[PDB]
Amino acid sequence: MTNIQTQLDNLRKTLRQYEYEYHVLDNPSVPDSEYDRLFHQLKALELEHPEFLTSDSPTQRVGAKPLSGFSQIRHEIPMLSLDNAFSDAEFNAFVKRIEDRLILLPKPLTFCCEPKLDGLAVSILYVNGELTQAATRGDGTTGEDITANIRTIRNVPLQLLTDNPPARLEVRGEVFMPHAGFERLNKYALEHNEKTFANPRNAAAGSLRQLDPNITSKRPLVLNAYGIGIAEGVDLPTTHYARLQWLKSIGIPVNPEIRLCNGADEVLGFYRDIQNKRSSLGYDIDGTVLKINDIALQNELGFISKAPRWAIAYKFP
Ligand SMILES: CC(C)(C)c1nc(-c2nccs2)c2c(N)c(C#N)c(N)nc2n1
Ligand SMILES: Cc1ccc(Cn2cc(C(N)=O)ccc2=O)c(C)c1
Repeated sequence: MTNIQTQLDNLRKTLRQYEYEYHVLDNPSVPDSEYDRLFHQLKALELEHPEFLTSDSPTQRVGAKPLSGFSQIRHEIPMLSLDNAFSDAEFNAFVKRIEDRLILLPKPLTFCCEPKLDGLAVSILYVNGELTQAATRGDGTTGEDITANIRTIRNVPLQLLTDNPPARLEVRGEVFMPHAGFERLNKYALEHNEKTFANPRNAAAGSLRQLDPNITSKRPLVLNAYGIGIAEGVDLPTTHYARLQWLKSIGIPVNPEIRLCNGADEVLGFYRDIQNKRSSLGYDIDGTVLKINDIALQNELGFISKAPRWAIAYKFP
């Protein structure tokens, strides 16, 4: 044991906890200055004793060297697409079809309702709690290795906040740029005669395609986790909301507007509430993602492969 290894371990634990409070809880227990005091105290100490420097330390988010290009990553579990609706009647028909298709329909039929963020879908792998890899969705089967870019995102933890992390956990979410960040970026890019972005989605896309993680770090990007891919060495909750709550309890950012709604009429109230709140969120959304909350019912309903919307095979008993 040394005093150095101990004060580095203590600084790291304290800083990760403050990052959680600030980013995930939105309830920091200390001022921004106090966090910074300890941050650059850890950074200096690590540089004075580089033998105790760790790859997942809060000070190691940004690569010093710009990359040559992005490698391609084939997802172990493919990243699926979403069905869409454009009206109340259309949404009700989607629900009436689920009601008929289920063996046993429960009363109530609970839905996990979330805002649909207007960002870029990503996959982040944590191996024994440590961030090792991150990929763009790409075409749902193959994507690009953006690990260095994802590591710069302030609300993305380099290590899970748990003493018993899964053997492997793949977190799936949307990377996006809030309005304030988007406005500052364009004001800076205008005042420095550089490329301005038409909308926050385009700014987030361009920032994640940046080969120099030093530029991505200057881009005000945010992750909101929506799902889980690989999950080994853990018994995941049996509902979708509880899985998002579990992700949040181990340090992962999830959207705070998520709610549970029983039946289509409650689900439609949520949709109208998010539509009215839309003008005050501080980030772009283009709809609401409505999911069957019970995991066993999701497994029963399963998925539909790439198929036309104009045909159906009505099978005989
Ligand atoms: C895993 C699956 C249930 C199919 C899914 N997919 C997406 C997508 N991301 C990219 C294309 S579809 C979601 C997505 N973009 C959001 C958002 N925002 C969300 N809340 N949930 C999503 N759920
Ligand atoms: C100088 C400075 C340092 C930190 C921050 C924001 N912030 C604060 C905390 C905190 N616990 O309060 C944790 C992480 C973080 O990113 C800003 C905006 C400016």
